[PDB]
Amino acid sequence: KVGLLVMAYGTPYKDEDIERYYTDIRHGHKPSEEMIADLRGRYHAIGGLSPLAKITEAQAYGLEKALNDSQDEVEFKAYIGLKHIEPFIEDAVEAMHKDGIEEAISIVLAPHYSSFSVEAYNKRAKEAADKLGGPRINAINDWYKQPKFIQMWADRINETAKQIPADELLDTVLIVSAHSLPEKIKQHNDPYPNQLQETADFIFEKVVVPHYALGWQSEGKTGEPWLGPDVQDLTRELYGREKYKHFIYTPVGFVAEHLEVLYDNDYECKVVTDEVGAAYHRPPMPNSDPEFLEVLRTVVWEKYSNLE
Ligand SMILES: CC1=C(CCC(=O)O)c2cc3nc(cc4[nH]c(cc5[nH]c(cc1n2)c(C)c5CCC(=O)O)c(CCC(=O)O)c4C)C(CCC(=O)O)=C3C
Ligand SMILES: [Ca+2]
Repeated sequence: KVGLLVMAYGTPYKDEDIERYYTDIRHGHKPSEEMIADLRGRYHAIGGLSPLAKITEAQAYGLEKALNDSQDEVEFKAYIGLKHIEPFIEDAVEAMHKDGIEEAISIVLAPHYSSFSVEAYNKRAKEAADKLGGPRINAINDWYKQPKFIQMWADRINETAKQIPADELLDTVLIVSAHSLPEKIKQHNDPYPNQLQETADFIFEKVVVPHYALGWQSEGKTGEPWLGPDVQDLTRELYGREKYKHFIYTPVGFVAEHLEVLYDNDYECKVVTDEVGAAYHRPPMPNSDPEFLEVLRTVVWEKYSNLE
């Protein structure tokens, strides 16, 4: 078999897990009671917990099945490795090794590369495999250039746009976003900001929406500048300059409904559109839609074919 190491951020399974999860995010430094209360309040606002654990499972095992149903050159076996709760990246590599997996392909459920995200997933996976003696991990770094990925988002955007009155489409803007990172990554030409711009450009040329902008969301609690503009601020700025009637938010750096979409878009961006008198749109996330499982199947199968 070939191991398929499918990686993602992780989410609390239970309300009681929030403290240890947030501590892991903060590199072992326990957050304060006020920080914990803020995060717990956001989870409460979206219904109590996030759907990300179930979606991530459906993505990983749906990918495994799409691959195995489409060819008989190899058998893939999926192992889920999460960044900040069990099963951790290291636990997934240990499981492959214990099962006798000799070779693996890895994919992060985030289509863009950065030094804070995919690089860190890959370093941890490689370091765990090195200590164990295997498996050899063949990492996919990014996959936003996949045409089926771009077309999936364009199709969702066009479906939403077709329900906007034709006389208001000229007053509609597409806001393309991803998770913000510290601005300092630009100092060393990290590819992440340019990958998001390329993604926005590729999508724009396949949709009927005539206006678009790139923003960022979910910047952390630090004392340094992060990539912007923030999507809330950008919404205000664009309404100020152009008086758009419809804002369509596609946080294409993410692949699932989770806290950073359900709260940071569907609550925080809608607060702004409500304040200025515009309509809020946020198309369905890829989740485990068959189209999205086909994107991932294409990516992994191309990777496997290029290794051989
Ligand atoms: C680049 C990136 C992605 C995208 C790529 C990938 O998918 O890996 C991502 C995804 C996610 N981030 C998530 C959650 C959180 N991220 C946080 C904090 C942070 N994220 C960061 C980066 C990223 N994060 C960074 C540099 C910090 C600051 C750390 C610090 O402060 O030193 C915090 C702490 C509180 C806060 O900052 O709001 C939380 C709760 C969830 C799960 C949501 C759920 O449970 O549904 C998901 C999918
Ligand atoms: Ca925030």
